[PDB]
Amino acid sequence: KGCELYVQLHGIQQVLKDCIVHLCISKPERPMKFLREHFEKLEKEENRQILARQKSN
Amino acid sequence: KGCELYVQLHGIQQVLKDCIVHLCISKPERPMKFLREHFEKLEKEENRQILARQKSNS
Repeated sequence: KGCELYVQLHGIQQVLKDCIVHLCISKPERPMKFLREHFEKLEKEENRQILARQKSN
Repeated sequence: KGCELYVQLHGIQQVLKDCIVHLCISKPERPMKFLREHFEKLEKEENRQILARQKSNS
């Protein structure tokens, strides 16, 4: 785990706990499509914070 | 607390464990885009295995 640092830098630790919880609620018939859509929302957020930092100078 | 079973039944632990490995190897700058793309490939498999069953179910 020379990747130890990347993981805390990106939250990651936390990100994957909230999937298990998201899945435990909905318990979908199709966890793989579910997680694609879940992470398609979190990719939308990821980008907002990106375009946002492309305004600070 | 019966997501213990849900997780068991869908082998969710093994799946999550592989995500964190794929990130730790590739260490992307954008890990959400990465993971959406990741589960996009895993979904396709899942839909290949679903439509395999509707064929042979009858």
